[PDB]
Amino acid sequence: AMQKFIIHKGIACPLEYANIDTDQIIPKQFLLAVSKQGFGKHLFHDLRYLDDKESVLNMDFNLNKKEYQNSSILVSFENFGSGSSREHAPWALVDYGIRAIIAPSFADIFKNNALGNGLLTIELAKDEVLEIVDELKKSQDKNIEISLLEKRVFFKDKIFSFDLDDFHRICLLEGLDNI
Repeated sequence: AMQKFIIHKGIACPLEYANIDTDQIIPKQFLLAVSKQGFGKHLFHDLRYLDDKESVLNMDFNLNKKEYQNSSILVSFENFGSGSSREHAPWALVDYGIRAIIAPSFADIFKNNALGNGLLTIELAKDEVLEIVDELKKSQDKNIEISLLEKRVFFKDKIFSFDLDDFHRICLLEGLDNI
């Protein structure tokens, strides 16, 4: 299920963990083959909730903080999406409202699934990721802007460039369901 991505500006949230795996993204108890409600409530479950009924927030998890309300971009460390195929991992992220993830690298399988689901995966050099995180945390304004046309990320006055296979890119630009 694809959604168009051309230009997006929104609240970015840094998650300073490496190797965020498919179970951290969405645990196995929620991997319903068919649901009506989406999976966003289960995103980052084990990091996000202190209880077992998804009702008590872990306030040490950045996505729970007021400064990160309405996050639509994530900034994480390497090997994001580690694990075997889990189509639900991109689904939980998109259903929560995440449109793009910036990291130094992505697990190959998750990357392709995410791109298939209109979730833009932006690979930056680790130095550039480290710099983003530092500034994002420090800043009152959490907005990052991303142009998939220019293949650039705009944060404050700094500009980063990124790559993406032309086929994946044109699918995201035209919202074509063909991955």
